[PDB]
Amino acid sequence: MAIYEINGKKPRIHPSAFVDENAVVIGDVVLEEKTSVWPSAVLRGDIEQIYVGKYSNVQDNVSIHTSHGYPTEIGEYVTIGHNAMVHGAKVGNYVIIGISSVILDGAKIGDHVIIGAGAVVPPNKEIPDYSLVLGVPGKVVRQLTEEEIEWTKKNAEIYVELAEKHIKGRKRI
Amino acid sequence: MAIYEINGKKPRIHPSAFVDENAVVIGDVVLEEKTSVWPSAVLRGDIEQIYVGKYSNVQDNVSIHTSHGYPTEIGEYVTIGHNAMVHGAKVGNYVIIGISSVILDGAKIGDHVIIGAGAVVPPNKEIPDYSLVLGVPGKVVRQLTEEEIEWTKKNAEIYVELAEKHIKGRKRI
Amino acid sequence: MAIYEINGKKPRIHPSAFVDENAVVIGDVVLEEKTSVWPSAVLRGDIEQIYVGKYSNVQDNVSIHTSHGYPTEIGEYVTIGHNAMVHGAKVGNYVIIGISSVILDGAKIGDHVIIGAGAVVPPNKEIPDYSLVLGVPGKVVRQLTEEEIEWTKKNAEIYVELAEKHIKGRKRI
Ligand SMILES: [Ca+2]
Ligand SMILES: [Zn+2]
Ligand SMILES: [Zn+2]
Ligand SMILES: [Zn+2]
Repeated sequence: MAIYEINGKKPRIHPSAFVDENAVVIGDVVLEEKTSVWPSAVLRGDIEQIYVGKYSNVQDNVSIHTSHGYPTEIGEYVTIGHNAMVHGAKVGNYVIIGISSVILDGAKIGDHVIIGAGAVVPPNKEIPDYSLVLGVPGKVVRQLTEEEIEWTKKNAEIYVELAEKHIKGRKRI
Repeated sequence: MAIYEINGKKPRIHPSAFVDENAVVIGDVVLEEKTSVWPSAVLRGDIEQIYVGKYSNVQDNVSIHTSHGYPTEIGEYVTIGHNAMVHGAKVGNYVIIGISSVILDGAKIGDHVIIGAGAVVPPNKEIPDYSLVLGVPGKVVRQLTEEEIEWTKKNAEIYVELAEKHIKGRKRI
Repeated sequence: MAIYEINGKKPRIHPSAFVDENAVVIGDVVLEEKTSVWPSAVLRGDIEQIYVGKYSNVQDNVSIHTSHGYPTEIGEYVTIGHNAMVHGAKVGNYVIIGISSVILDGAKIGDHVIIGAGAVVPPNKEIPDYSLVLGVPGKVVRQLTEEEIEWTKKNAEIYVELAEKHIKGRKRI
């Protein structure tokens, strides 16, 4: 992909990870196995680290950043929806970050959680496992259903396949 | 522009269409006559197709995508505002997709419609012709005025001219 | 960076300004001293001018544009948050444009002002100095505190340092 290293920090990207050449990864950024960074996404690891767990995907026009003392940590089987923005937050496993939504500094998102599209999780907000978050400021509206809890993973699995699909069949023309 | 083809699918772009080299078009994507894809926009046609009708424009940092069974179809004289995101939705003719707004899967937008900036049209939401949509979840608040109905087209026409302006006078330095 | 000139108009960029090669600057755009345009940001100066004052930063996946008669003017010590969008608005000094927020045409933002993340300042909206704006449509909710008024500047100063950090230690790999 389009990768840079800043000063001492250099990105650590597992070989099976997919990173679109139109995406931008800078500095201290960790990308685990079968992860994916899509077209025009930006992972700027120029102060605290940006860690992305396995089977996790960062969609298009998404931006990920941090603040002094607030690094961004993403768990496994996590989806970061198109045009979303995560700034110095901690996200657990099996989580869907809605499209064009915003997760702010100090935020702690639990596992098996869905954040609604366009939602804004306030700074230092703690979201319990199995929660559906909506609104601005975003808030827990109810617990996930079995079908949504199943989706919290399938969506990530779908992207693992997509990533592989681009690694092998993508071709510039 | 920055165009890729994935597996069997290759983008079909009318000669008069404008596609910024900083934009990204992937796979099964159709771009009709005098259409325009602007800087940093992303049209990822890696599962269902992304179809864009005539005199339609996809502005900067915009992302367009789909889901299995939910392809994205854009009509004519349609504006997709800066930083907006359209995912597997059907949009009619003469429509203004507001800036940083979101249109979700299964959504059916009628003709001569304006979607407010930052608005979020829920999944499978059907928006009647001549409607002004606002909020999150977005909802019809009132019918378009004659002046807005005139704007639903002029805005697209303005971009057709802009596109031509870049095709002829744009120059990298 | 990735800079283009359109027709007669060519970007005027102070030597100390930082412009990521993944960012896009087009046409009539002015970037003052120690300013910064970050990864994937877009400053399209293809109708009215886009002016950016000193110590100001335009973060990732941000889009800045204008409309006929409505040029975009950004003051000094101004932060334009990740994924935000400014369209033909006038912004004063010491202002924080929240993440994924939207500032529309005709808007007049005063000095020492903070716009909440995901907020949408309506067209022609005038925001008084020292205000905290929230919601959609965005509105003044209360006046800034001394700590926030101090932050209105520190945040910009932090980026001036960051910019310098990339200019000297950034390296593609
Ligand atoms: Ca972008
Ligand atoms: Zn930041
Ligand atoms: Zn998607
Ligand atoms: Zn525009």
